[PDB]
Amino acid sequence: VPPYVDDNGQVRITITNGLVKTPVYGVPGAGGNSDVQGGYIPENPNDEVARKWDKNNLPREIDVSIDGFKYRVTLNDNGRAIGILRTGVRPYVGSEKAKAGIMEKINHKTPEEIYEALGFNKDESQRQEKAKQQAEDAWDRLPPNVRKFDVDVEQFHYLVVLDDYGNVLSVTRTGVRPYVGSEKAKAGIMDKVDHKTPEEIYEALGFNNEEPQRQNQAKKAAYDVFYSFSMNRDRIQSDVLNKAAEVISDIGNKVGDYLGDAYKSLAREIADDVKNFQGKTIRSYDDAMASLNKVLSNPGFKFNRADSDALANVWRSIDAQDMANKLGNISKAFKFADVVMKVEKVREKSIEGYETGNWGPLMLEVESWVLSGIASAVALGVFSATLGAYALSLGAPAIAVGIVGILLAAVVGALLDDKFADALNKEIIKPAH
Ligand code: NA
Repeated sequence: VPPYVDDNGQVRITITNGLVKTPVYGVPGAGGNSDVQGGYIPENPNDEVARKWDKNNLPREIDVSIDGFKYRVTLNDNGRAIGILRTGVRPYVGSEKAKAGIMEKINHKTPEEIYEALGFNKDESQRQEKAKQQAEDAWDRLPPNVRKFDVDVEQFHYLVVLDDYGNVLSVTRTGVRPYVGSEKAKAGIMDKVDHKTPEEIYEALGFNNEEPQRQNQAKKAAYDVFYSFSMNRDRIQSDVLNKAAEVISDIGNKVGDYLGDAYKSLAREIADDVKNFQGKTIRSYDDAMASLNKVLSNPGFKFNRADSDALANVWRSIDAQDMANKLGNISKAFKFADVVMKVEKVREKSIEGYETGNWGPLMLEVESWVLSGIASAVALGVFSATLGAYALSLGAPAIAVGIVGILLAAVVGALLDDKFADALNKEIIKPAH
């Protein structure tokens, strides 16, 4: 038609002129009649083709067929089988037809009694169990539920796999582009005269020169299609952005008590912006550093060497595994499950920060999450929540609490918006004069 999702349960994407197309969003259209590459991602979430895939418009009743028996299976809101209806029987084979004829016309048995008497119900439980499982798989193959993307970039293909929060689990090249012009002869010669493998031929013709860039494009395109489903944006909102916002809020109460309602106010601007983070991407390392340096270069913001390396001590005593399991309590998103590795690095780079005053390594580490394919929202979510967990365990400086309060607002706000650095300098730092 093309089909929305392929046989293999993958969603197709093609990038032409930097623009993304997918059968999920065609458009037959008008005619037309229909583009094989698919339709563009809709700009408006209440366009027909957008709304079509909203959670509330996905089928709850799935028709499946098992050994000739036809079932309609009802699924709940999470696509789990909570109901079944037997909608049709298997065809005779006997001689059952001649027998059924006698049962019907002579003995006046209703049709369903004919089936009982013929053993059609012997394996009824087993069939229903299969039917439900098959319906549950159909639900997982529905576009907003798809996590496997086949992406065509300049005619190379990449399988991109994502988790339920849009993080990239893998990207793998599955096809290369056809040979063009004099590449055909070159290739035929490399194969038959030189005995090169196809992989070595692709290398020699330059096919790998832009492999990193094309893979980034495919990661992005797959994410953008994944992000285009409201079902998916909403899960990220509940499980990631809302949670991170709540954590930033708690800190605002903790630190606000030792630092005034100017910080309470600021903490609430940050939390609000985290909550409304939407389709934004975290600011660059270079930009984030410049905003952080604006705070760190304030003369009114110096903490004692004793204060700093005691704050480092607290980090040193923190068990990374323990902290990660506590993050695990927030939502499914906080158990990749990496996730200890991200905590352990936040631990060791904060130590570096407190000991040396160099916060670069800490900010670089968050950049590297996103370069790895971790979604901006999740990076921000894990960074916030890890820093938060430290801030709430303190215990027991207790004006060094104000120091971490400034620092957290500084590193977190640096990822969101330069106005937070300004806010820190303008209204909470209080220097001379
Ligand atoms: Na292709």
